[PDB]
Amino acid sequence: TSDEVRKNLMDMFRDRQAFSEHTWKMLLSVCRSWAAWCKLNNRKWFPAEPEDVRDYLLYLQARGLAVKTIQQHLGQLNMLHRRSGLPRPSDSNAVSLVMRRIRKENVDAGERAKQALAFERTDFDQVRSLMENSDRCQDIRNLAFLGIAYNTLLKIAEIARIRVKDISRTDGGRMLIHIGRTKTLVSTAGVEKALSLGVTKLVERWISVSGVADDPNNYLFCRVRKNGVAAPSATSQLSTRALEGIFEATHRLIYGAKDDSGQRYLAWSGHSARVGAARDMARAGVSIPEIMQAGGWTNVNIVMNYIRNLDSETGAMVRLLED
Amino acid sequence: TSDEVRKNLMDMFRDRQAFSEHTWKMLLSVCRSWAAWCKLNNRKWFPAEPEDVRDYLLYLQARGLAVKTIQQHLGQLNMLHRRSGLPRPSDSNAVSLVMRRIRKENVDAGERAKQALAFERTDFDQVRSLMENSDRCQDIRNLAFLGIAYNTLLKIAEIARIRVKDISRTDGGRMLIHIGRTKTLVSTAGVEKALSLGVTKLVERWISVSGVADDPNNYLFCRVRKNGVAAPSATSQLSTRALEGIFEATHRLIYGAKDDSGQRYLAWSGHSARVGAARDMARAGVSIPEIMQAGGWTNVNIVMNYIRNLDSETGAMVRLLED
Amino acid sequence: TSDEVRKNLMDMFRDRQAFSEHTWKMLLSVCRSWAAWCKLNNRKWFPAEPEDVRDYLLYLQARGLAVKTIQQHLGQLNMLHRRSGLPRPSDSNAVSLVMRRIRKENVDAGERAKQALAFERTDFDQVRSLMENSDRCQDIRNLAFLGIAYNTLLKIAEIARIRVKDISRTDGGRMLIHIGRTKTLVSTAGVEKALSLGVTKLVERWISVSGVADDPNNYLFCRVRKNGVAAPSATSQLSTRALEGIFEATHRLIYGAKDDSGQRYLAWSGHSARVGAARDMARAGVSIPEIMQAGGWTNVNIVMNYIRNLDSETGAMVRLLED
Amino acid sequence: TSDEVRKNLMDMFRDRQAFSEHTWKMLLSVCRSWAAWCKLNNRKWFPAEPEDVRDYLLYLQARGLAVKTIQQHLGQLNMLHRRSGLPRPSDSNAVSLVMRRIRKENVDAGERAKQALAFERTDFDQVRSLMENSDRCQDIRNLAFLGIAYNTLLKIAEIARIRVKDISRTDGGRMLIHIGRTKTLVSTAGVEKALSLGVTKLVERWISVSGVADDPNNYLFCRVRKNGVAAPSATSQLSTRALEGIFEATHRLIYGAKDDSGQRYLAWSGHSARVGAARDMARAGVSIPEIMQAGGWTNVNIVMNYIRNLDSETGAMVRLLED
DNA sequence: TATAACTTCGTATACGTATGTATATACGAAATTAT
DNA sequence: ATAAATTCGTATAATGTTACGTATACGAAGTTAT
DNA sequence: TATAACTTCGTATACGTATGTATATACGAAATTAT
DNA sequence: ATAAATTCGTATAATGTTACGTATACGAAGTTAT
Repeated sequence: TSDEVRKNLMDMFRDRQAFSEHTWKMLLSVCRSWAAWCKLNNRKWFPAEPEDVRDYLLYLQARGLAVKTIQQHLGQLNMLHRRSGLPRPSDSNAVSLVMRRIRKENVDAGERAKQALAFERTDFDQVRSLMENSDRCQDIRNLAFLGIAYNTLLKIAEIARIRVKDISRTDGGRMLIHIGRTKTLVSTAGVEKALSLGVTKLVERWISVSGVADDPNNYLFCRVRKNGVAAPSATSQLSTRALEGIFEATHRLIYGAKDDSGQRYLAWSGHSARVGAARDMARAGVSIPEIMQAGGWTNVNIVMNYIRNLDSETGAMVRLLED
Repeated sequence: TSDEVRKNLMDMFRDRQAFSEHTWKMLLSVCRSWAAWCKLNNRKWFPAEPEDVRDYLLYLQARGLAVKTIQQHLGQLNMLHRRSGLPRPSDSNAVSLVMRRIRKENVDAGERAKQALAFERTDFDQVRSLMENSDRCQDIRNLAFLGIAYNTLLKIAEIARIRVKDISRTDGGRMLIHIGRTKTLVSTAGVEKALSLGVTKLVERWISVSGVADDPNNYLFCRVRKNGVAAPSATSQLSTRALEGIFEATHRLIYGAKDDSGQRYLAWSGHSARVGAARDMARAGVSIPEIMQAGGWTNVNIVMNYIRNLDSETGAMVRLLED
Repeated sequence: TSDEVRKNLMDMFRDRQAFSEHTWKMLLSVCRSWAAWCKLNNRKWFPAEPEDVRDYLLYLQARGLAVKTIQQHLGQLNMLHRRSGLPRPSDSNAVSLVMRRIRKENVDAGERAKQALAFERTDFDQVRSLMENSDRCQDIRNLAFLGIAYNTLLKIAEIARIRVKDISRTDGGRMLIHIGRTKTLVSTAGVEKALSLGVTKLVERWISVSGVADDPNNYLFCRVRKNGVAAPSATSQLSTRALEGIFEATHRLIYGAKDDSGQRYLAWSGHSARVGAARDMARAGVSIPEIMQAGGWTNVNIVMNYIRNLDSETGAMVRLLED
Repeated sequence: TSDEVRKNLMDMFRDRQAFSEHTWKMLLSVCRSWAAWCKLNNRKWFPAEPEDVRDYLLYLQARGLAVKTIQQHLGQLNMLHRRSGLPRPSDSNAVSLVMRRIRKENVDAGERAKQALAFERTDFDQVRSLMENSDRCQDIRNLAFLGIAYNTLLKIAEIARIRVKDISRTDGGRMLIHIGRTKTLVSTAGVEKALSLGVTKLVERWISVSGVADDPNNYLFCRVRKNGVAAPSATSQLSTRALEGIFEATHRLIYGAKDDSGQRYLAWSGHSARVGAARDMARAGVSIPEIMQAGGWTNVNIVMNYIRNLDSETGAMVRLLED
């Protein structure tokens, strides 16, 4: 089958476009860490031996990696073999048993997921006070971005692809914006998040000083060098990383600067506006389903993960007990 | 396996009544196109070669075929091979991966599934207000049909199968159409579709002027020739092509001829009342479960898909941000 | 494996108590009809050949047997072989294809399930007028039975096992009765259907004239010969058939006597009081779940099969259309 | 397969952390009883013989063991053989049929599963009204525990795992216990159990007098010696046997010693608050979905089972029959 | 000083879930380009 | 002979669950800071 | 008498379900027992 | 040199679907009682 595996790998690469470029990066990252460990421990890297993958998994656990990550590592290895025509490591009792041991142990050892910091109206209003009067182009853009986000529950990559033309005007002195949001045959070509009155005036103060209006193709948000001059572009969009940074920086301008321990989730992030908006919607009392829509959600659970600790979403028992 | 395949193909044909006429229609159709491509490239048409099927699916993609239809061509190919004892083409990395790729590329290219132009309440009320005055048998039938289609959400093939004996009455006086043919197979007696008093009146008027009640085995709907003379029958039933034609004509009767764009769903089709009734219920509250019941749905995707466009925006976060 | 099948059959008979006696009767009935057909057509009866079972199935269809029955026949045959260590007929493509053909055909040929006649308050009140003054012991018992049934949605076999002691008195001048209803670890030891004021007086007029009170063990309902003398017994209960007959007879005393065509479901039956009571509950507007309980129901569907044509359970579309 | 089994058994023991301590506890327990019976009858204990296992299960039945426990003995036997590569006893008609039989015979004999004596609101309010006045640390802990048990419906093992760091507050001031260990495995962060203001006050008072907050890694609940001195710890946690003891003592403190009937659930056990809270919600409306959420249920059987006894009768058909 | 309050234990029995992968966000960090 | 059922055969409607663990129930013996 | 109103057809594409068995009721009919 | 990003690697949270049919969409040719 040495020729069959050869063909299979030729098949995978031939139709690599069958998977996202980022998806491949993930697989490459695993194969990199796995192969390396093998070289350091003297173990055939491909195909992988059950006992080998068992030792490797037990290794990742020590590295302190969460279960979700260890599973992903195994997963990539599994598919790599399945699509290679070879036996998958997860098909061996050794690996199956070790994965169960790790998941159980780690869970009992107190393994908490990763919560995200919330960016609510109280934070958006405090900021809306600090960087609302600044004449700095950077500040004018950051606020606009912080507006669209919170007000549209939009994802980062989504706000990054937004173009000037993608934004229309209607329903009064307010604004309109329609993006993609979804994509696999079944989806909603597009929706139409509409900025409020007190957000459109922030997005206009940005387009006027940025000049993104000099070409409907130009993305709404662009670059802004140290000189304070924007760089409107209809060919390149702001990296999601950059947008994420706008969150961390804003949070820095207010609550100091992160913390020593790399404990992971100290400042605001790409979805700090989504979690926040949802909670704010739940606070004012809004049907969960209604909150589902606002943020293109379809997994009540996830939405219930941001507003659970929300003191209204307390539960029946509490209402029963409290008369 | 070389003659066992012949027998398998023979057993499938013997009990061919096990599959719908449409399945066979598509089967032989796909085989025609696939065999045609094979001929133009001097290749074996059966059994198919995974590499060859890959070239074929990519050929369909090139022809501009939709993703859902490319999958159909693959689906029939898989069936003919599975129901024949041979390995399915999809059992190959080449085919399996190229199908995922084509799906991506196309989707990312903007492609998306289409749905029948909606036929909501306003439409029904408008068409009714225009044809309820006609005494023509054709007009009396088309109006009762559309009323049944909207009210019952039934598909055109089910509506065309309704026999006089199936119709019944209630304690309130409203008709009750019994649908004898459910696809969630077991023994669900069938749904007893109830009509509104106003809609029952429409059907009642048609039955009269049509005299289909001459035989309780007659099909509720029949053809009406030029001289406005009904042609009831208990054997043959109005072709679904005729029912789709009513939807198309009732649309042209109000909006005129459709552009020569060639596009699909430029007018009402056999599913218009379905997608239209679902939205009307959703937009007017109506719990999702009841909606499922109404349209006879056992899932959730489709019902949602037909809506997602109405009460998207308006108020929500905006109203919250303002005051 | 001739010895393995021998052992297996010895296993099945050894632990025959693993199945209900009636369940076995069913299996015997199938094996009887199957073997007979084989003898008449010259075909090995056990083990069964795919083509053989195919011909047999195709035969039952001609006999005019519904799909549910034909499936049962196959089912018994399947298990017989599975538990015999032999291959099941349903495991062959021939039989699998034929079953699909039959189910599809019959369904398209207009195969309606079997509906039961309803015994509602209007029927119970009309009867309560006819046989309420009669001094005949038979009449006094029949009415009492017709009372418990309608008022308790109880099953027949359940009303048959009822004993005098199983009936207590409380909640005023009313009566109380607790039976089994369920039984497989998870269940409700028992419930407690309570007769109304205008039903308890009917059950007492029976116990006083029957004398079932001369032993708490004695079943509530007993025999009543032509002489008009009851036969209280704590060892033997009234056959379900007898109770069913009380339904048919009552229906006879009023709407003539059945009909020529053995069309199956002309008079009332063992559950004519359940279907009726439910509908009556739905009429007065009662939460489906509430109706579920009353009749130990847990399958909303079934309950929705009795009250569907109930003109209140019309649907959303109707409410929408009717303003 | 003769040494492969040894390795399999070796791999299971190596990664024994893959299974719960209770699974292993039951495993070795069942093996003790099974091996004991084998010894008394001069038979091989492993691998087990289907005929021998049959004699064993029937032996348990004879001993009067419950159906659920007989199934446990079969369950462990099956695991030890499957996880060892050998065929499971249940893969035999003898065992499979005898288990169905025993289930029937026992059930039909009247046997039924039992459930913990309920601990509803009235009970909690009563116990509270009696211990809320005590200053003893033991009394202050037991009252906070019962309050947490009722309010949160949490099991005793989860309640015993709660660490101080897990407790948090809300916008209203009510505590929020984070449960870090869910069995519907993926990454459900966990449930954030919210307490009522009144119940939070109870916990707050205990934390104080216990000084467990001395270490946020300390277990919310610890032991309290004779001198009323708390003994916090971040390593060892209050034994579940101790928590069950609180339920038993709080019951004896109100109803005195339980009869020497030997029966189970003669007093409140670790599941009392669970079954008790479920009914309290059901009896007070509360949609089933919310109930599931409260008790952390993902199904429907158990929740229902805990109720079915309340609003059974009363009114319903009776009220309808009367007037 | 015997003792309250558990902890550990073993057999009996009730309670419960049932997916793995492709894709996007996190985010500290190295690379890049224009002030 | 026949009312009133009971027992039978079998079509057909309504009900109900398997597999593999994991956690609680509880009397009894062993532990420990008082 | 050409023609409204379909029917039949074939390729293109959207819509949809996913269980089988053990047990109880049906019910016409033969068997049974006491008036 | 450095603000402002972009590109990279990879831990980790959130999203989403396969298999096998079955039915509709619609322009075009053939059918038939007027």
